[PDB]
Amino acid sequence: MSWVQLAGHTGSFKAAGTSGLILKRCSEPERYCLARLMADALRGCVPAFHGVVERDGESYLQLQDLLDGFDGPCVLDCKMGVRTYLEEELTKARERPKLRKDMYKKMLAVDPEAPTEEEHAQRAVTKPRYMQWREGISSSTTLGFRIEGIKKADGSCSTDFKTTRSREQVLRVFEEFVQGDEEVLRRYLNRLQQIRDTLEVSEFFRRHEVIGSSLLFVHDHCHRAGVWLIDFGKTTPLPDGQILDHRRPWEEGNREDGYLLGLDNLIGILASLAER
Repeated sequence: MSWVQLAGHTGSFKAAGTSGLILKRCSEPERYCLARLMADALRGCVPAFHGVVERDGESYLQLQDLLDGFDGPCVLDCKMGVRTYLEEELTKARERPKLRKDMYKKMLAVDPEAPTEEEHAQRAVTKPRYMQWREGISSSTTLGFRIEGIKKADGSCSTDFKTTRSREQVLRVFEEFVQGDEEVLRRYLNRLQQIRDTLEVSEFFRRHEVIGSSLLFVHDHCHRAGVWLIDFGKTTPLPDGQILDHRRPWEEGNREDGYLLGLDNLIGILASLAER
């Protein structure tokens, strides 16, 4: 499993010809973001982006293989933000819902009372409604991030974090993730602190709604730890000059992603975790 594969993406991910690279199905928001990020304070905080290549009539982001320097990577994909869908997707869901049966059924199996009577009748919900529900049953709403997935060095993968919500549950996931590796945790924390600092000055970050992106925590048994922001497929610029502080609550209209609330909390949780 490659890190794009681990961010739970396409089935398009592929090795490039060049060692230490990784092809991700190109998406325009992401290419744009990565390009900006390469010229941003956050350049170091995101996989190197080497541009786009064509293979098989499809465009791929040539990304640093974030896993490449790691020897048996443990990977945790942490979706950042109190909100995990664009406001534009919420708007589109109201205007023109694409009803998702699969997502309904996922809600219905998890919390049969969660779908409204109408959703029950449709056997389908909109993705944003699914995502909002996902945010509320996970830590996204309250903490501004959530664990999506873990790949362990043992090859195992889990995405079973959907109802990981409380600060402790999250802490526990991270605790299990880092497997007592204090160095990794410290590195993670240092990295996050640094990422936060970078975020807080990043021109890109202040100008973009960063939704659906993840912090990809990678470490290995050699205690290499990295964190990178990845998955900028839903990171989109704010209207000219408009900025987000990325902390204040999302209130439809303000495009606030709570990214930094998430990162604040994540840091807090990791910091709490480091002190256990």
